[PDB]
Amino acid sequence: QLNHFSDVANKAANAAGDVIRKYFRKNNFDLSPVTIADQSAEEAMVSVILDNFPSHAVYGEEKGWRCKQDSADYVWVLDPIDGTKSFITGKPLFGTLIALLQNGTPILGIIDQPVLKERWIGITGKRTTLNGQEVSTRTCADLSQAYLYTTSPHLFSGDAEEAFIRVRDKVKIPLYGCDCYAYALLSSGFVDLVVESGLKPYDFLALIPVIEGSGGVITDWKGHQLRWEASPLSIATSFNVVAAGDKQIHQQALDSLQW
Amino acid sequence: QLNHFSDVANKAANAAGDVIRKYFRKNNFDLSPVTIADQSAEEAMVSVILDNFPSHAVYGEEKGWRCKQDSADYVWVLDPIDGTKSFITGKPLFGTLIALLQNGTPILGIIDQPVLKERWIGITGKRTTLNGQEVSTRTCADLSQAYLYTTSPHLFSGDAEEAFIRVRDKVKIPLYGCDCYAYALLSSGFVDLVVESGLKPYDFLALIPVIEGSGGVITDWKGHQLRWEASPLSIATSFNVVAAGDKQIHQQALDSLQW
Ligand SMILES: N[C@H](CO)Cc1c[nH]c[nH+]1
Ligand SMILES: N[C@H](CO)Cc1c[nH]c[nH+]1
Ligand SMILES: [Cl-]
Ligand SMILES: [Cl-]
Repeated sequence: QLNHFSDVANKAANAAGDVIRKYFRKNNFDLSPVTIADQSAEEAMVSVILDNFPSHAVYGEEKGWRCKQDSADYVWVLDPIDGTKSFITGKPLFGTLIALLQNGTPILGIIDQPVLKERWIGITGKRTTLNGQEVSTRTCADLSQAYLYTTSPHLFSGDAEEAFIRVRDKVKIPLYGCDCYAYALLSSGFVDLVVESGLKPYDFLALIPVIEGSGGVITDWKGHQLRWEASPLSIATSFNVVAAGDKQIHQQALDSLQW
Repeated sequence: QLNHFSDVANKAANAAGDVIRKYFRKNNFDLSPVTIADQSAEEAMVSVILDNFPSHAVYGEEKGWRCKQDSADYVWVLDPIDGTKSFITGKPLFGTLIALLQNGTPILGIIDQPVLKERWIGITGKRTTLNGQEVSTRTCADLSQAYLYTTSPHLFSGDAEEAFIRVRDKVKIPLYGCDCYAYALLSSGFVDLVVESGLKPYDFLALIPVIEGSGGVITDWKGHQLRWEASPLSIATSFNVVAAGDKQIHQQALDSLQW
């Protein structure tokens, strides 16, 4: 069953990537391609998921929870295009995110960059892979040595901005720009810390098996389990995320955030 | 002669890309690959340039001006890896920059992304191309509608920070992260404005023919010609750059910068 879930997840990603490639870089003139692409890619992923698993649920931004039954043990939580600003501006560092949750816990995550043809797959029980090769996070001696990413300086509001700044000022260097891709880099051992505020569950659940299966750590800003039980009544509110390659760095970050 | 300059520039870029690909993503463990790569790639570019053009000069960050004669009409100004933070962190949006200057004016520029296999070529007299296909900037109705990039919020010091903020607050959205790649996106019509402070000449001269040959505008923050006459005594100081797809946007930006 678990290899069947992986095979179907890969089929979904293959379909989404062809759709997305059709619309990327079409907008260089003075519904938009990104909206069509998101919708069409989601439909292509859902269609193959539900053909293979009619008892499963799906969850996406626009349509919410959908299931032919009142309830489901298995829920696919999808974002065809995480990083729509990158997509719209022609930058190939957006990703397609696919998570499969069993009783609310992610058991499979994919980060797919269809232009670069890079696919990270996290599966509970397995080491994370990139294009079929195992990857690992790296150690990092101290927060002062850590390479930090976040999408944008402007995506922190209120007290979260002050907390971010506390961590930001302590790392080796803060870098910006690319949504889920930074977490993929962390999982491959090229980034030490990612700290973001205001992620919806379809933009973080796929990250969890990827990072954890690479040896990293990902929690909310209090260090609690990042969790969202997709259900008919779950609310897609936004969460604060901190991911690290090294658990000691993670703790240092938590101590600076003071959330 | 001009097609010979283009052929040799492409040979140089082909050599640099193979060198860089050898060292990219080797640093996922707990002289570095980026330093070796930069040095080796520069040497590979210089070696083919000077074999083809022994009367020419070359200019690079580490070695400065080099020429077998006291003077040269033609000077190649190179940066093997613009975006070393991206390179070090495994992000494939650094670029190799090659500029050829005749009497101090760029006549050829290349932006090469060797992982993505994307090459923008600007040649005076020709429309800019990406992988051999002509590209163009796009129009933009007003600064309020403009997509803006800059590498980092932290790369503005002093009065330049205040000037940046004046423009930043007026655009549709400010985005971050990727060095020369944003200028390539502008030249292809996917970005409207790029505003940066503190670029060395080896990181902007190649941009000029690329952007101008796409229909865009690139100047210093006073709207003056961005120029650096590479010579035995030229100082590689840093410059402020503003590039736009549309000349009306460019003017609006200048008016906000108030430099
Ligand atoms: N990838 C996320 C959704 O586009 C970016 C983000 C960061 N913080 C809040 N939102
Ligand atoms: N690509 C440039 C050199 O890495 C980035 C930069 C922006 N402003 C100052 N420096
Ligand atoms: Cl089923
Ligand atoms: Cl010669």
